[PDB]
Amino acid sequence: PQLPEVETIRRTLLPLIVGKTIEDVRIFWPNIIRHPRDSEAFAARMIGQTVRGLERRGKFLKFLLDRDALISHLRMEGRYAVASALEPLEPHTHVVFCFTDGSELRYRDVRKAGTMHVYAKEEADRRPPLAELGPEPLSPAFSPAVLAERAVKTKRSVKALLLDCTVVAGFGNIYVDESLFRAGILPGRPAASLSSKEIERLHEEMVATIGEAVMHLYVYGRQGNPCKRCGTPIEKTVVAGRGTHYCPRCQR
DNA sequence: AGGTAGACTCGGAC
DNA sequence: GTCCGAGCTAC
Ligand SMILES: [Zn+2]
Repeated sequence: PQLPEVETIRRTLLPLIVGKTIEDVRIFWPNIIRHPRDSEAFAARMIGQTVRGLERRGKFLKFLLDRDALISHLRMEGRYAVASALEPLEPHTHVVFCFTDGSELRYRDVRKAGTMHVYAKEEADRRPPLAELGPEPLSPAFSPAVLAERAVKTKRSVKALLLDCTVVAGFGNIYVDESLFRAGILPGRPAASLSSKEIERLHEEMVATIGEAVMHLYVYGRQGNPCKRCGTPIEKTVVAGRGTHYCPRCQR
Protein backbone atom coordinates (compact mmCIF):
# COMPACT_ATOMS: atom_id res chain seq x y z
CA PRO A 1 0.00 0.00 0.00
CA GLN A 2 1.05 3.55 -0.83
CA LEU A 3 0.66 6.48 1.54
CA PRO A 4 -2.96 7.32 0.61
CA GLU A 5 -4.00 3.67 1.03
CA VAL A 6 -2.25 3.58 4.42
CA GLU A 7 -4.14 6.70 5.41
CA THR A 8 -7.36 4.93 4.34
CA ILE A 9 -6.40 1.89 6.41
CA ARG A 10 -5.69 4.13 9.40
CA ARG A 11 -9.04 5.86 9.09
CA THR A 12 -11.07 2.68 8.56
CA LEU A 13 -9.28 0.31 10.97
CA LEU A 14 -9.37 2.65 13.98
CA PRO A 15 -13.13 2.35 14.78
CA LEU A 16 -12.85 -1.42 14.40
CA ILE A 17 -10.18 -1.81 17.10
CA VAL A 18 -10.36 1.19 19.41
CA GLY A 19 -11.14 0.27 23.01
CA LYS A 20 -10.42 -3.44 22.49
CA THR A 21 -8.07 -5.23 24.88
CA ILE A 22 -5.39 -7.67 23.76
CA GLU A 23 -5.74 -11.11 25.25
CA ASP A 24 -3.27 -12.99 23.07
CA VAL A 25 -0.74 -12.37 20.32
CA ARG A 26 -0.01 -15.21 17.96
CA ILE A 27 2.95 -15.19 15.62
CA PHE A 28 3.34 -17.56 12.68
CA TRP A 29 6.23 -15.83 10.91
CA PRO A 30 8.65 -14.43 13.53
CA ASN A 31 10.85 -12.47 11.05
CA ILE A 32 8.13 -9.83 10.81
CA ILE A 33 8.80 -8.98 14.45
CA ARG A 34 11.73 -6.56 14.48
CA HIS A 35 11.52 -5.14 18.04
CA PRO A 36 11.78 -6.66 20.62
CA ARG A 37 13.77 -9.10 18.46
CA ASP A 38 12.38 -12.04 20.42
CA SER A 39 8.85 -12.64 19.18
CA GLU A 40 7.88 -14.14 22.56
CA ALA A 41 8.74 -10.85 24.30
CA PHE A 42 6.81 -8.92 21.62
CA ALA A 43 3.75 -11.07 22.25
CA ALA A 44 4.03 -11.06 26.04
CA ARG A 45 4.29 -7.31 26.42
CA MET A 46 1.18 -6.47 24.38
CA ILE A 47 -1.11 -8.81 26.31
CA GLY A 48 -3.45 -6.83 28.57
CA GLN A 49 -3.07 -3.55 26.71
CA THR A 50 -6.01 -1.71 25.19
CA VAL A 51 -5.97 -0.10 21.76
CA ARG A 52 -6.31 3.66 22.22
CA GLY A 53 -5.46 5.21 18.86
CA LEU A 54 -4.12 4.71 15.36
CA GLU A 55 -1.87 7.20 13.66
CA ARG A 56 0.11 7.28 10.42
CA ARG A 57 3.66 8.44 9.71
CA GLY A 58 4.65 8.10 6.08
CA LYS A 59 3.67 4.53 5.19
CA PHE A 60 3.92 3.42 8.84
CA LEU A 61 0.89 2.78 11.00
CA LYS A 62 1.35 3.60 14.64
CA PHE A 63 -1.07 1.66 16.86
CA LEU A 64 -1.27 3.43 20.22
CA LEU A 65 -1.88 1.11 23.16
CA ASP A 66 -1.89 1.82 26.91
CA ARG A 67 1.86 1.91 27.42
CA ASP A 68 3.30 0.80 24.06
CA ALA A 69 3.05 1.84 20.43
CA LEU A 70 3.11 -0.81 17.71
CA ILE A 71 4.83 0.49 14.56
CA SER A 72 3.77 -1.43 11.49
CA HIS A 73 4.92 -1.29 7.87
CA LEU A 74 2.87 -3.27 5.32
CA ARG A 75 5.48 -3.04 2.54
CA MET A 76 3.88 -3.95 -0.82
CA GLU A 77 1.25 -6.61 -0.04
CA GLY A 78 0.63 -6.45 3.73
CA ARG A 79 -3.00 -6.11 4.86
CA TYR A 80 -4.97 -5.90 8.10
CA ALA A 81 -8.42 -7.34 8.70
CA VAL A 82 -10.61 -7.49 11.79
CA ALA A 83 -12.58 -10.73 12.12
CA SER A 84 -13.90 -13.41 14.45
CA ALA A 85 -11.60 -15.86 16.30
CA LEU A 86 -14.21 -18.54 15.43
CA GLU A 87 -13.52 -18.41 11.70
CA PRO A 88 -10.56 -19.87 9.79
CA LEU A 89 -7.69 -17.47 9.12
CA GLU A 90 -6.99 -16.23 5.60
CA PRO A 91 -3.91 -17.69 3.88
CA HIS A 92 -0.54 -16.02 4.63
CA THR A 93 -1.66 -14.75 8.02
CA HIS A 94 1.52 -14.10 10.00
CA VAL A 95 0.49 -12.23 13.13
CA VAL A 96 -2.82 -12.18 14.97
CA PHE A 97 -3.77 -9.96 17.87
CA CYS A 98 -6.62 -11.60 19.79
CA PHE A 99 -8.97 -9.29 21.68
CA THR A 100 -11.00 -10.18 24.78
CA ASP A 101 -14.22 -9.78 22.79
CA GLY A 102 -13.46 -12.75 20.52
CA SER A 103 -12.42 -10.58 17.57
CA GLU A 104 -8.92 -10.44 16.07
CA LEU A 105 -6.74 -7.98 14.26
CA ARG A 106 -4.97 -10.08 11.65
CA TYR A 107 -1.91 -9.22 9.61
CA ARG A 108 -1.52 -11.01 6.26
CA ASP A 109 1.28 -10.67 3.73
CA VAL A 110 1.84 -13.09 0.87
CA ARG A 111 5.36 -11.63 0.54
CA LYS A 112 6.19 -11.88 4.26
CA ALA A 113 7.82 -8.48 3.91
CA GLY A 114 6.18 -6.24 6.51
CA THR A 115 7.74 -5.16 9.82
CA MET A 116 6.52 -4.65 13.41
CA HIS A 117 8.35 -2.74 16.15
CA VAL A 118 6.95 -2.26 19.67
CA TYR A 119 8.32 0.33 22.09
CA ALA A 120 7.02 2.38 24.95
CA LYS A 121 4.97 5.14 23.30
CA GLU A 122 7.32 7.93 24.36
CA GLU A 123 10.22 6.11 22.66
CA ALA A 124 8.66 5.24 19.32
CA ASP A 125 9.47 8.51 17.58
CA ARG A 126 13.19 8.33 18.40
CA ARG A 127 13.79 4.66 17.57
CA PRO A 128 13.80 2.83 14.26
CA PRO A 129 11.94 2.81 12.01
CA LEU A 130 10.37 6.23 12.74
CA ALA A 131 13.60 7.93 13.80
CA GLU A 132 14.95 10.08 10.94
CA LEU A 133 11.71 9.83 8.97
CA GLY A 134 11.19 13.04 7.00
CA PRO A 135 8.18 15.40 7.14
CA GLU A 136 4.69 14.48 5.95
CA PRO A 137 4.40 15.50 2.29
CA LEU A 138 1.04 17.15 3.02
CA SER A 139 2.37 19.02 6.06
CA PRO A 140 3.67 22.60 6.21
CA ALA A 141 6.90 20.99 7.44
CA PHE A 142 7.45 19.79 3.88
CA SER A 143 8.15 23.08 2.12
CA PRO A 144 9.91 24.19 -1.06
CA ALA A 145 12.60 25.65 1.22
CA VAL A 146 13.17 22.29 2.88
CA LEU A 147 13.23 20.53 -0.47
CA ALA A 148 15.67 23.09 -1.91
CA GLU A 149 18.01 22.71 1.08
CA ARG A 150 18.23 18.93 0.65
CA ALA A 151 18.63 19.32 -3.13
CA VAL A 152 21.64 21.66 -3.10
CA LYS A 153 23.51 19.54 -0.54
CA THR A 154 23.44 16.32 -2.57
CA LYS A 155 25.09 15.00 -5.74
CA ARG A 156 22.27 12.49 -6.25
CA SER A 157 19.54 12.61 -8.89
CA VAL A 158 16.26 14.36 -8.08
CA LYS A 159 14.56 10.94 -8.16
CA ALA A 160 16.98 9.53 -5.57
CA LEU A 161 16.27 12.55 -3.38
CA LEU A 162 12.50 12.11 -3.49
CA LEU A 163 12.85 8.39 -2.74
CA ASP A 164 14.86 9.21 0.41
CA CYS A 165 12.66 8.55 3.46
CA THR A 166 14.61 11.21 5.41
CA VAL A 167 13.65 13.85 2.85
CA VAL A 168 9.91 13.27 2.83
CA ALA A 169 7.84 10.52 4.44
CA GLY A 170 6.47 7.59 2.46
CA PHE A 171 6.66 9.04 -1.05
CA GLY A 172 6.61 5.87 -3.12
CA ASN A 173 8.16 5.20 -6.53
CA ILE A 174 4.88 5.63 -8.38
CA TYR A 175 4.28 9.12 -6.95
CA VAL A 176 7.89 10.13 -7.56
CA ASP A 177 7.55 9.39 -11.32
CA GLU A 178 4.09 10.98 -11.54
CA SER A 179 5.15 14.14 -9.67
CA LEU A 180 8.31 14.59 -11.74
CA PHE A 181 6.24 14.22 -14.91
CA ARG A 182 3.68 16.77 -13.71
CA ALA A 183 6.49 19.17 -12.75
CA GLY A 184 8.21 18.72 -16.15
CA ILE A 185 11.49 17.52 -14.63
CA LEU A 186 13.55 14.50 -15.77
CA PRO A 187 14.10 11.95 -12.94
CA GLY A 188 17.78 11.62 -13.77
CA ARG A 189 18.48 15.34 -13.33
CA PRO A 190 20.95 16.08 -10.54
CA ALA A 191 18.92 17.39 -7.59
CA ALA A 192 21.27 20.36 -7.34
CA SER A 193 20.61 21.28 -10.99
CA LEU A 194 16.99 22.24 -10.24
CA SER A 195 16.27 25.98 -10.31
CA SER A 196 14.25 27.63 -7.54
CA LYS A 197 11.33 27.69 -9.95
CA GLU A 198 11.71 23.96 -10.61
CA ILE A 199 11.93 23.19 -6.89
CA GLU A 200 8.74 25.13 -6.20
CA ARG A 201 6.97 23.43 -9.11
CA LEU A 202 8.11 19.98 -7.96
CA HIS A 203 6.94 20.68 -4.40
CA GLU A 204 3.57 21.82 -5.73
CA GLU A 205 3.12 18.71 -7.88
CA MET A 206 4.22 16.36 -5.08
CA VAL A 207 1.55 17.84 -2.84
CA ALA A 208 -1.08 17.83 -5.58
CA THR A 209 -0.27 14.29 -6.63
CA ILE A 210 -0.34 12.63 -3.25
CA GLY A 211 -3.00 15.05 -2.01
CA GLU A 212 -5.45 14.18 -4.77
CA ALA A 213 -4.87 10.47 -4.08
CA VAL A 214 -5.60 10.85 -0.34
CA MET A 215 -8.84 12.61 -1.31
CA HIS A 216 -5.25 8.11 -13.62
CA LEU A 217 -1.50 7.78 -14.29
CA TYR A 218 0.63 9.82 -16.68
CA VAL A 219 3.79 7.74 -16.86
CA TYR A 220 4.13 5.01 -14.24
CA GLY A 221 3.88 1.60 -15.91
CA ARG A 222 2.96 3.28 -19.19
CA GLN A 223 6.22 2.69 -21.06
CA GLY A 224 5.71 2.33 -24.80
CA ASN A 225 2.35 4.11 -24.61
CA PRO A 226 1.61 7.69 -25.76
CA CYS A 227 2.08 10.52 -23.30
CA LYS A 228 -1.36 11.83 -22.35
CA ARG A 229 -0.15 15.43 -22.75
CA CYS A 230 1.99 15.36 -25.90
CA GLY A 231 1.67 11.89 -27.43
CA THR A 232 5.36 11.04 -27.24
CA PRO A 233 5.89 7.41 -26.21
CA ILE A 234 6.63 7.02 -22.51
CA GLU A 235 10.09 5.65 -21.81
CA LYS A 236 11.34 3.44 -19.01
CA THR A 237 14.78 3.27 -17.48
CA VAL A 238 16.34 2.47 -14.13
CA VAL A 239 17.21 5.32 -11.78
CA ALA A 240 18.31 4.86 -8.17
CA GLY A 241 17.46 1.14 -8.33
CA ARG A 242 13.83 1.69 -9.31
CA GLY A 243 11.83 1.29 -12.51
CA THR A 244 11.59 4.84 -13.81
CA HIS A 245 9.01 6.17 -16.23
CA TYR A 246 9.06 9.52 -18.00
CA CYS A 247 8.14 11.51 -21.10
CA PRO A 248 11.30 12.70 -22.82
CA ARG A 249 9.37 15.65 -24.33
CA CYS A 250 7.36 16.98 -21.36
CA GLN A 251 10.20 16.49 -18.88
CA ARG A 252 13.47 18.42 -19.11
C1' DA B 1 32.64 12.88 9.11
C1' DG B 2 29.31 11.22 7.08
C1' DG B 3 27.17 10.93 2.33
C1' DT B 4 26.38 7.25 -0.62
C1' DA B 5 25.79 2.95 -2.79
C1' DG B 6 24.76 -2.20 -1.91
C1' DA B 7 23.08 -5.87 0.25
C1' DC B 8 19.28 -7.96 2.44
C1' DT B 9 14.22 -9.47 3.02
C1' DC B 10 10.13 -11.87 0.31
C1' DG B 11 7.10 -14.38 -3.76
C1' DG B 12 4.88 -14.34 -7.89
C1' DA B 13 5.14 -13.32 -12.78
C1' DC B 14 8.05 -12.85 -17.39
C1' DG C 1 17.13 -16.31 -13.54
C1' DT C 2 15.50 -11.48 -13.14
C1' DC C 3 11.79 -7.95 -12.59
C1' DC C 4 9.13 -5.53 -9.30
C1' DG C 5 9.26 -1.99 -4.30
C1' DA C 6 10.77 -0.24 1.30
C1' DG C 7 13.67 1.02 4.33
C1' DC C 8 21.65 -1.88 8.19
C1' DT C 9 26.72 -2.42 6.64
C1' DA C 10 31.06 -0.58 4.60
C1' DC C 11 33.46 2.40 1.03
ZN1 LIG D 1 4.74 14.27 -22.95
